[PDB]
Amino acid sequence: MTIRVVINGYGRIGRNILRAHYENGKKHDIEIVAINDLGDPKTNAHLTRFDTAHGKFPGTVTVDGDYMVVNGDKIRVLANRNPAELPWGELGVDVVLECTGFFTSKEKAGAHLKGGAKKVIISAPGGKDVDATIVFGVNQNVLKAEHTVISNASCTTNCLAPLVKPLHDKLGVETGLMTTVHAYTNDQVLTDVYHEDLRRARSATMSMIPTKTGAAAAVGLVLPELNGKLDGFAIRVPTINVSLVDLSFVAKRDTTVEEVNSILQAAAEGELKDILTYNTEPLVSIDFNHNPASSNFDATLTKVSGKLVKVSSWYDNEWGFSNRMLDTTVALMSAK
Amino acid sequence: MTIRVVINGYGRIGRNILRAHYENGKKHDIEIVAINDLGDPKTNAHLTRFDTAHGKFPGTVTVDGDYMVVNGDKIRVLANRNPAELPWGELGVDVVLECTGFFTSKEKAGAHLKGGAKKVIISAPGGKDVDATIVFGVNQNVLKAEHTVISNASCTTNCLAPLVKPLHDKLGVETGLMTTVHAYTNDQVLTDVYHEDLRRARSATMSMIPTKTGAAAAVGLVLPELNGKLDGFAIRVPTINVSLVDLSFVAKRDTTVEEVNSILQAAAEGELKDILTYNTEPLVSIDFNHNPASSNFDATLTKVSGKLVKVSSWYDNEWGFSNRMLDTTVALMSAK
Amino acid sequence: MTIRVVINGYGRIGRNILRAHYENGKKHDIEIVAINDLGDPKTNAHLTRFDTAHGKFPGTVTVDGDYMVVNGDKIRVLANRNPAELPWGELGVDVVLECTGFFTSKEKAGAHLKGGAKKVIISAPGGKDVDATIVFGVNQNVLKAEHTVISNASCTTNCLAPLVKPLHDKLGVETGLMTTVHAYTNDQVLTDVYHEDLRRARSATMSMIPTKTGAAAAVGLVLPELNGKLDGFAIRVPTINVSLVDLSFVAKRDTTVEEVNSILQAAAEGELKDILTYNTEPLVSIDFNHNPASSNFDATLTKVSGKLVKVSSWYDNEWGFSNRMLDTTVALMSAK
Amino acid sequence: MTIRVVINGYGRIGRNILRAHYENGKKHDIEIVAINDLGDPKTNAHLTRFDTAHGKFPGTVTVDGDYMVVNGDKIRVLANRNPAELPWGELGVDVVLECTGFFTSKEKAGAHLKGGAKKVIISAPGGKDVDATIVFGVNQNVLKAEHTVISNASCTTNCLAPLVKPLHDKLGVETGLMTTVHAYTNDQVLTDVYHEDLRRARSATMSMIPTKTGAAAAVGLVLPELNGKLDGFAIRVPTINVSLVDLSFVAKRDTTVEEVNSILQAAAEGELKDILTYNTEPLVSIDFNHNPASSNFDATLTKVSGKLVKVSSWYDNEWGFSNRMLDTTVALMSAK
Ligand SMILES: NC(=O)c1ccc[n+]([C@@H]2O[C@H](COP(=O)([O-])OP(=O)(O)OC[C@H]3O[C@@H](n4cnc5c(N)ncnc54)[C@H](O)[C@@H]3O)[C@@H](O)[C@H]2O)c1
Ligand SMILES: NC(=O)c1ccc[n+]([C@@H]2O[C@H](COP(=O)([O-])OP(=O)(O)OC[C@H]3O[C@@H](n4cnc5c(N)ncnc54)[C@H](O)[C@@H]3O)[C@@H](O)[C@H]2O)c1
Ligand SMILES: NC(=O)c1ccc[n+]([C@@H]2O[C@H](COP(=O)([O-])OP(=O)(O)OC[C@H]3O[C@@H](n4cnc5c(N)ncnc54)[C@H](O)[C@@H]3O)[C@@H](O)[C@H]2O)c1
Ligand SMILES: NC(=O)c1ccc[n+]([C@@H]2O[C@H](COP(=O)([O-])OP(=O)(O)OC[C@H]3O[C@@H](n4cnc5c(N)ncnc54)[C@H](O)[C@@H]3O)[C@@H](O)[C@H]2O)c1
Ligand SMILES: [Mg+2]
Ligand SMILES: [Mg+2]
Ligand SMILES: [Mg+2]
Repeated sequence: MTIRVVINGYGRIGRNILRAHYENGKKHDIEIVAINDLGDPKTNAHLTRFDTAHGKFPGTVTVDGDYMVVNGDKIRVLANRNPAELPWGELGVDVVLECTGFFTSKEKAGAHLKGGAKKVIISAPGGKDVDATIVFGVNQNVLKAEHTVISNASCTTNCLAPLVKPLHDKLGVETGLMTTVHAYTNDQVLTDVYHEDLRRARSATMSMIPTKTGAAAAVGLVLPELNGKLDGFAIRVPTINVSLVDLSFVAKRDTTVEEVNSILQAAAEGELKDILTYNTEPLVSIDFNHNPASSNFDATLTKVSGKLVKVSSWYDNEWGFSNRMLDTTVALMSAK
Repeated sequence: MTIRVVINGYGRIGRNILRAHYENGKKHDIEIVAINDLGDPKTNAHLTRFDTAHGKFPGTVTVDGDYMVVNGDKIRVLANRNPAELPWGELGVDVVLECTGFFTSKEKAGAHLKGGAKKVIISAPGGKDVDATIVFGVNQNVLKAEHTVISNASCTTNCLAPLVKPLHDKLGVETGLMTTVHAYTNDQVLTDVYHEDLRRARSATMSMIPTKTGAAAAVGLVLPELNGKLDGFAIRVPTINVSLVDLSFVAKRDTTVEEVNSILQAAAEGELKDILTYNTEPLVSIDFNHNPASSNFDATLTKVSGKLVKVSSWYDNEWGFSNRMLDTTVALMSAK
Repeated sequence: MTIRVVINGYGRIGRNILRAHYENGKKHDIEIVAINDLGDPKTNAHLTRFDTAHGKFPGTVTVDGDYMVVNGDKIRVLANRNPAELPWGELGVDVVLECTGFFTSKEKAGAHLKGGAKKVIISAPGGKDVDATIVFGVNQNVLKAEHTVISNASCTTNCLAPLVKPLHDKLGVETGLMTTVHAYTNDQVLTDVYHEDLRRARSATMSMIPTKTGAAAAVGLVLPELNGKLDGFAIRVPTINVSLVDLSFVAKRDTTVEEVNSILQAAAEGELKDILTYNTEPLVSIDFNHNPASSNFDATLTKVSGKLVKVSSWYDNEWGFSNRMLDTTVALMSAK
Repeated sequence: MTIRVVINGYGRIGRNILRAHYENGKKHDIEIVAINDLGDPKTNAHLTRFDTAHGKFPGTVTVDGDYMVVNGDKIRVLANRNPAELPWGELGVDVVLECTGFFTSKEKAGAHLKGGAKKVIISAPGGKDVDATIVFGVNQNVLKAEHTVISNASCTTNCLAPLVKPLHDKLGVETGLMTTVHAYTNDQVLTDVYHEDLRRARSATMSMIPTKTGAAAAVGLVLPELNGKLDGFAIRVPTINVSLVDLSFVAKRDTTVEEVNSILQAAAEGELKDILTYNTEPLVSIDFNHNPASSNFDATLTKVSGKLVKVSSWYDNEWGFSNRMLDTTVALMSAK
């Protein structure tokens, strides 16, 4: 039975989820029945057709009344800031993909359930009250049919976890510290102006901006063996998309650059295929734009000094995450 | 008699109004008694001390309870989104500088008057209901004591009007069309996302973005003789500050590059001194950052072909406009 | 009769000429037999495969000894700064596409002829000695079989000329002044450093930079009727690709916005089809990236005030020009 | 006896050396007697007066014939690409500050000595044949009167060495790996074009670009205790100036975040004062623009997990290094 999905927050993640669904041929047994944002149908259709970071949408998009028509599929357009008022029950919604950035707790995201939706996937780290936190390819097996509000973790955690898992299995990680150099996002500002975070109040276009992230510690939620073993922070830089994870960790035994790279190569070819990739070419961040993988390990950058290991992975923070959202949706509805 | 002033919206314009006041030694007989924004005093103080576009504030800023202290002057900090609830009558406010971007009509901005303020200057084009629209140096003479809500026009209009006035008097403008190449502002977005304007919905950092502006037609409000003679549009480009007006017009008689430049040079040395400047050096936009003039005519760019004339003027859209706000405040309170 | 072509200077224009040739299915009866630059085959192949502005090359590129193999075609790679030493005669070169920026006169470009090449097309405005200057779609009819060194004009002139030609025929242009807001190019600098042009010595990333261009006057070379009637300058802004022509002109008779737009729509559908395009959608510069047209007229921006008319056209300064180089190559070898 | 200095290569470093000398009141007993570049005196004077990254020069610059006059000091302007032809003997030059980026070995930089100069300081890592490599504040004691060609190391090594030295002394470093997120430099490119380094061949403005750096290994040259213990690489990001060192190392014993910060605070107040600074404010990269320190340690970013420690230091890669060049100049001439 096809899963009926709606996207609440038709932004970078929300739109790129819809785009990923259509660009991959609707591989997932999913039908997008509705989207909700602040704009009218003309605005949502226009932003779907033309994108700066990802170019023009391959398919056709037209407007017909209250509907945005994508490759012949009529998708109802809503503009209501309050989730509890959205007509999810009447549309028979199975899963709400919550991508506004404003309802990341189970209490807040549960407003969709009052509206009549069966389940909700938060497109960000959730509050402590969420039923599960999922990095697809790593721990989707923990999902249960009773789960109703889950988190798909962060783009950073979806890159770090598939990177660290094979290294912990074969070498073991005693402890690790991570820095992610990350593209700016729409929570930042063009020129200095009010923000809750004093550093994010500074022009994203002009500076390297340190900001806190829980992505490294959050790997403990998806891989419990690494709980308490990873910490880190982010440096936001003036790029529109694509980010880099830079993980330094102390391994349990001595290792080499060649062994470390071999471990990740085997993982990319086997268990973690299409989630983790292995790259040996002299590439830059833009070359991974529109790459759907969660973690693009760059073997060219690996450094080893005794037990200290530095591994680096590129990730399209919009495209990889958005494709994983569709994967997690199918897993949640299939979970027993 | 010192004018008691408050800033509603302590953003790019609001903060640089306060900065300009203190950097020039409080030359204007003005005391900034309070500011209002969304943040706490610590946030407003930090953004005052450090700015990307304009560097570090020369003076001292400290926090004391609900007050921000700038060079020993205690300034009350407020955070209330509703202007009618602000305690302007209790603070004895003479003039409210409205810089939020949300109350640009006389009806909406009049909420300050109910709160107890005597007068309001909107830092943007006002609605048709405003008492006056002022480009200081051009038409402040129209101000009256009965005026309570006025507009200081736009940054673009404050640049275009002093440029076009001297040319009209000596050569005459049959008609004119204008393009302003303009730095991005906080109304724009970092990566494509909802906006009321479909072009402003596109990444400011990556594209030249056409947007409508009323600055050219608005020159008719300040100079009725030019009403109906100027039109134009804007192109937003990826710069953090400083913009350029590019005016092409048909003069009433044939002229030359040398005559055009001489007319504006004379205006800069006399009637329009310090509002309009005359530049002959081979400079770029960043060289006009922190220039307080409304219109920096660049003589090196002048082109003339018979009756057609192209003149260009640089303007710091934040710094020049913010200084003009202080000028218009004194003029408004002196009006008889 | 397949034309044997070589690219001297495998830079932005040189590489995108080859990309354009393979992406359109080698529609032109052209075979690129060799390229010349400063690097080894590994470097030229890598830059062919991955590009920031235009993304991944759709085809396959490999290296085999001194050859770069593109979709099965073996292309000799040379690294010699002196054209007279290049092996054009042994390769049977019909046309050298001169894209280094260093041999822009007939005397300098003639070094290729000494090397054994029959003809040379300079990818930029030529010196006074060049045999012809060509904007394809406008004046390729002037080419003659005895011509040996020609110029393909500038990107700007290839945008302006197809725009102004239909307007002169239907309305007449008395005179006009133009401003082109233009992406930075590799002759500019990242942070202030020596340059012959003192304004181009300033950071391209941080400022709007006025620079002289002969593109407007050069329209007289391709449309002699307009000789002496057009002048202008450029403003380089921080975008990596895609530029805008903004032409203000006095028409010979009064007109309207609707009539101006109709004239250009008819031309785009007829005589100038695929060279000039007609756009009515609310787009920004990035949306014309990888558009092969020479001039993408934006009807949404048209302004008319009496006789003064402002028309604006977008152009991909790399992609449109590079596609026109292929057209002009065929036209040159077909000339009788 | 005042040290007579000349600058060979009046670029980012060369010009900022002169600006640092004059802005700090010519504290050093140094007189800049001449500069050498590719341009004429008017071009060099203009670039001295106006800078994008560092704003306008506080002093006065005029041109008089072949001389540039800075705050009343006559400085000879030369334009000769071969050091052996420069008239250093006739000018009585004590020290040549070699800042072109083209003569970084002792053999190449020795051409200045044949030109008649007594000594040469390379403004970059030197070849292995250089007499010494100096991080001022760390190992200037090794300088000798017989030294004639030395290296002032790299901006990165001058930031890393003062950061790591106090931590090694009090805690001990078993091993360490470094990442420096670094502003782009004029060696990189605006849009993809030939470069010896295939990643630096990619647009600096659009991507995060991994590049090799010897800064980590080079700390072994200035502190033999650390030879072989540090390795790393750099990531160039789209910022015009200011960089960040991110050092992860395994300490010999367990420690805490507070202890690490205390060691560096004591070092900043004592042995390494004015070389190393201690910051506790929530700042971003631009806030350290024009900071003369070699290493601006940011205590807010420190992370510690047992023996694994991650410390971060900001450095203005132009301004800090340029000021250190003046320090090293005096130390070299004072050496016995
Ligand atoms: N962009 C990334 O790199 C990235 C990666 C992983 C996760 N995320 C997470 O995804 C979420 C969305 O981030 P984004 O970058 O897509 O943000 P965005 O600002 O691009 O998009 C948010 C969208 O939601 C709309 N919106 C806001 N409030 C709304 C409301 N009350 N009701 C309906 N629509 C509303 C906005 O108009 C906008 O279209 C956040 O939780 C973010 O942390 C982002
Ligand atoms: N920036 C320019 O170049 C420029 C030039 C001329 C005029 N203006 C005009 O000035 C106004 C301000 O623009 P800006 O560039 O400073 O924008 P901004 O976003 O930098 O500043 C807006 C400020 O108002 C605050 N704010 C928002 N809603 C508020 C509310 N209800 N109550 C109190 N504070 C509130 C925000 O937190 C922010 O500090 C706009 O009307 C704009 O068009 C701007
Ligand atoms: N980029 C544009 O927008 C554009 C548009 C139209 C025309 N043009 C013209 O095309 C020409 C090249 O511009 P570009 O943007 O491609 O510049 P570029 O700097 O990207 O490319 C120049 C290439 O030539 C190589 N080169 C330099 N000297 C050489 C020599 N002696 N022998 C062989 N190769 C050499 C360089 O390594 C580089 O690959 C110029 O005349 C320019 O004005 C550029
Ligand atoms: N800019 C930095 O952040 C930085 C920091 C530390 C070290 N460095 C090093 O300093 C050196 C200079 O780098 P930069 O960033 O100032 O480079 P740059 O490209 O800004 O400046 C180089 C200057 O040298 C001139 N020049 C070139 N060839 C010349 C010649 N033959 N004779 C005279 N002048 C010549 C150029 O015109 C230009 O003015 C390099 O070795 C670089 O690695 C740079
Ligand atoms: Mg009240
Ligand atoms: Mg030969
Ligand atoms: Mg000599």
